[PDB]
Amino acid sequence: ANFTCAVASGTTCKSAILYTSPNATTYGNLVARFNTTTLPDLLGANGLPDGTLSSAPVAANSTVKIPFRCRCNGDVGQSDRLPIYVVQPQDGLDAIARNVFNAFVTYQEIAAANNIPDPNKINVSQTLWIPLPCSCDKEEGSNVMHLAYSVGKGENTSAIAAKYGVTESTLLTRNKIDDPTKLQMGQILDVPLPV
Ligand SMILES: *[C@@H]1O[C@H](CO)[C@@H](O)[C@H](O)[C@H]1NC(C)=O
Ligand SMILES: *[C@@H]1O[C@H](CO)[C@@H](O)[C@H](O)[C@H]1NC(C)=O
Repeated sequence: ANFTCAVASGTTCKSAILYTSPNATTYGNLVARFNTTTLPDLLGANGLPDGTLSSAPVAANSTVKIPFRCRCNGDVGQSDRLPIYVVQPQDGLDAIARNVFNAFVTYQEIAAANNIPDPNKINVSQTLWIPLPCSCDKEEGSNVMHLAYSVGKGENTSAIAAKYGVTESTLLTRNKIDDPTKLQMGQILDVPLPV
């Protein structure tokens, strides 16, 4: 389930997803859709200056680091009752999960988290808590920021680990990957940033 977290229940820390924006949008809109962080923190997480306007563009298909508060429940780490998603006229949990949130969650996880779904029957304008995966676990005794990462096509665990200043075996043990060569596009990795 989601990302694992083994520290005391109620533990709060800072995590992130590397978000792939389905459409052209702006930092201001992301701040709004997510509501998990303030604008200046979003800008800093993506290495942009103080004077940057909220209208700063994010191109379709490009990535944005989105920070949020993680809460651990004893088993798992989830974004802490945020972000909130309002169901649309022709939305389905699976389409929301996959087409809005990069499949960082499954429709089952969206189901369990909002208690009301036991099957997928939902109403428009209803608010859903989206439990983005996270953790506050340390990495071999050190403090890390956990980043949810969706594997790109043609990527390997070596280059992914290196890009995040992490050891490949760390990436592999943390994500219980027996065989690196089996890495799939769109597989969600828990990357423990040394930071
Ligand atoms: C960019 O995103 C649009 C959807 O908004 C999609 O139709 C197109 O395939 C994407 N292009 C690339 C280069 O991924
Ligand atoms: C991993 O990906 C990078 C970048 O495309 C490539 O240069 C590197 O050689 C790859 N390693 C393997 C094992 O494929």
